[PDB]
Amino acid sequence: GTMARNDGQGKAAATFMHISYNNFITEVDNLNKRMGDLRDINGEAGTWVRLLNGSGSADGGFTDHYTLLQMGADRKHELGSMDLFTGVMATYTDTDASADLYSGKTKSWGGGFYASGLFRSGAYFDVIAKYIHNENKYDLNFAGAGKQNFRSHSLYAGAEVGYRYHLTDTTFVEPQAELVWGRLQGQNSVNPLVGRTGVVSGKTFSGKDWSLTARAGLHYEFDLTDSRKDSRMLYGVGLNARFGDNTRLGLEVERSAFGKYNTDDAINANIRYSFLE
Repeated sequence: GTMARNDGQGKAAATFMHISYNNFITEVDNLNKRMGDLRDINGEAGTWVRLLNGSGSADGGFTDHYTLLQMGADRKHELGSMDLFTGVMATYTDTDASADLYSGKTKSWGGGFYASGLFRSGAYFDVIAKYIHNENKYDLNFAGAGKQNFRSHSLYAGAEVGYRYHLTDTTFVEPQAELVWGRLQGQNSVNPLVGRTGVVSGKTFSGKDWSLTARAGLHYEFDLTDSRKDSRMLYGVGLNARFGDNTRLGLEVERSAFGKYNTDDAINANIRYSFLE
């Protein structure tokens, strides 16, 4: 009757929202994860592919897993002591999520543009704007709600800056700060905001025509459903490899602790081909 339906309605609105916010959070990236190392590339154009597979968990019995496949193309402009990459990208995501109240799958596509600036000083920025469309198909385990299909979408803007400080010829530390903001609308209009501050340190090995950089990162991250507060420490290890002049590979694994929502495991990989005209 009315009381059960109102309770149901409340649970459905909370669920729609959790899933919508989850779809946004899942897309939050950073320069190294998407693009790998962009320093000192001898090539005026590039193509890249990035894959991410990972799992998160939170309260309410929440657990999810996602796969992200992204590809992009850019041009490099050398302008004084700045290398500027301007590019475009397409994205796809498949996510499986469940909690005490629901179980289901979201399939998404999106795309956007980015500009990444790498300075001879060691400074860098990365700015991105993208669109993400989500198709959600979920069982609601409550109020005879059954199977529910609904769509959401969002606008995403991100700005990250950072600065590489060499300690020696082959080691560095790189503090970083990022802020991501969005407008999320689904069948709610909320404006999430996620921020991160952190440090990566690195050790580079090399031979005559290859290099391999081992990386360790530790970051503070906070996230707001509406610009409902959560925060966590992220811990990552990675490598970035160069083979000759044209091919790079990046790999990063990550986990978080202390969040209400955590990343329990995630492996990110990307390959970049860079080429002279």
